[PDB]
Amino acid sequence: MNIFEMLRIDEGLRLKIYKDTEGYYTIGIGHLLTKSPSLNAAKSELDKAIGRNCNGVITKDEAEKLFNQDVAAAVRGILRNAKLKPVYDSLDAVRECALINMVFQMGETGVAGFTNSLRMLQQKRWDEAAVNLAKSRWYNQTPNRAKRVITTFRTGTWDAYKNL
Ligand SMILES: [Cl-]
Ligand SMILES: [Cl-]
Ligand SMILES: [Cl-]
Ligand SMILES: [Cl-]
Ligand SMILES: [Rb+]
Ligand SMILES: [Rb+]
Ligand SMILES: [Rb+]
Ligand SMILES: [Rb+]
Ligand SMILES: [Rb+]
Repeated sequence: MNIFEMLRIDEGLRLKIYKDTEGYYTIGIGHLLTKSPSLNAAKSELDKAIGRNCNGVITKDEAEKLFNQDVAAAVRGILRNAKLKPVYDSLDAVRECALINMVFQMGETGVAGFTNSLRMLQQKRWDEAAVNLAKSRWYNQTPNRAKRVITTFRTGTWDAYKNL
């Protein structure tokens, strides 16, 4: 297990534009295209992302290319974010994956807003952090995925992903 396998479990793989769990047009492995309700807007974003006129459909290789970009950019962005960088650097490599997963799903600003949970994580108060993380719109709207991520933070193991 690694961050790519983890996010592939949590996000799936779809080669045609679809709506994510917030109703937003997405493709590939959790690649958000736009929050606009316009499918045409989403299609334009897609073509720009891939560099060819797609009308909504990509290949697996293209999906993986966007996914690698998105993971790389999530890590890079964490390391440029004054709230998230110290927490990331304080965490072991398994727990870092949980933080990357959250940023992938909700964006850096969103994660950086979890001030109390971030503190508990940097203090290595794992059970306290896990309790606090669940008191969130995040957890309520995607509870099973949040449970997996939270277990990863609580334990520093892949137990919530091993056989998925
Ligand atoms: Cl992009
Ligand atoms: Cl604790
Ligand atoms: Cl709490
Ligand atoms: Cl879920
Ligand atoms: Rb998804
Ligand atoms: Rb629509
Ligand atoms: Rb580290
Ligand atoms: Rb994403
Ligand atoms: Rb905050």
